[PDB]
Amino acid sequence: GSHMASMKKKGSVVIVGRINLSGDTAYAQQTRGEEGCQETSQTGRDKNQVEGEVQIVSTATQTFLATSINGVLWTVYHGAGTRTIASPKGPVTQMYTNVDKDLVGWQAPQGSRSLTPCTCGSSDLYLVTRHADVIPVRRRGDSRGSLLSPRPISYLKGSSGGPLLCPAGHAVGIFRAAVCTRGVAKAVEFIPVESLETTMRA
Ligand SMILES: CC(C)(C)[C@@H]1NC(=O)O[C@@H]2CCC[C@H]2OC/C=C/C(F)(F)c2nc3ccccc3nc2O[C@@H]2C[C@@H](C(=O)N[C@]3(C(=O)NS(=O)(=O)C4(C)CC4)C[C@H]3C(F)F)N(C2)C1=O
Ligand SMILES: [Cl-]
Ligand SMILES: [Zn+2]
Repeated sequence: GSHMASMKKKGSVVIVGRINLSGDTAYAQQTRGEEGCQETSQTGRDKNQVEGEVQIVSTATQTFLATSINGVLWTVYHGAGTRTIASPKGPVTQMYTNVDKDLVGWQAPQGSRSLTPCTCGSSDLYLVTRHADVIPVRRRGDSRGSLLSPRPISYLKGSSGGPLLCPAGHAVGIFRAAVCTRGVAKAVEFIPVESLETTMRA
């Protein structure tokens, strides 16, 4: 048994900033501080205006990224779980959930801009981190890519759910996991956009 009247509810995922890719310089912007993030997580009511393709998102215990592609805000299950996302009208229930792909999605917030899925078949990719670093990544397989310049894993922590982009700025995949050998990240594993398009058309 358990005392049901006091069972708590997990809060919503909350947008706390964005990666500005609009102009000629990539940079992170914060749109909500720690206090407002916790209040907004509990209510699920986020009145802030949303802009751009890559959002910085937070729960009470984790922070990561979320990327809009074809009208869906995508992120990783290991960050969001089954949580709703805060919105101007209250919590919004997930529209996609696939733990086997480490993938979840909500309807893209009003004001967001969506990336278009890549059709160019290029293997010269670019990973966008939560610090607005644009890291060249050579595609090595359907879901893997190697860093031209390896980095300590610390530099990629908190960027799951961010995009991998082709040279034309099209979405190639969603950053999922890192290939980590003794604290150094040599390569990345991502959800291919085609897997997204299947999840959408499924
Ligand atoms: C050693 C390592 C780097 C920690 C780990 N490597 C690793 O496992 O490599 C193997 C070998 C090649 C691919 C991968 O096969 C296993 C697949 C794992 C997975 F990803 F599909 C995954 N599915 C889940 C589904 C349901 C519930 C939990 C799940 N947990 C998973 O993996 C976990 C999570 C994932 C992670 O940390 N991702 C990143 C991130 O930033 N997160 S985060 O924002 O800070 C944060 C924790 C707030 C959300 C991008 C990498 C950054 F840190 F660089 N992990 C562990 C790793 O990357
Ligand atoms: Cl996949
Ligand atoms: Zn492309």
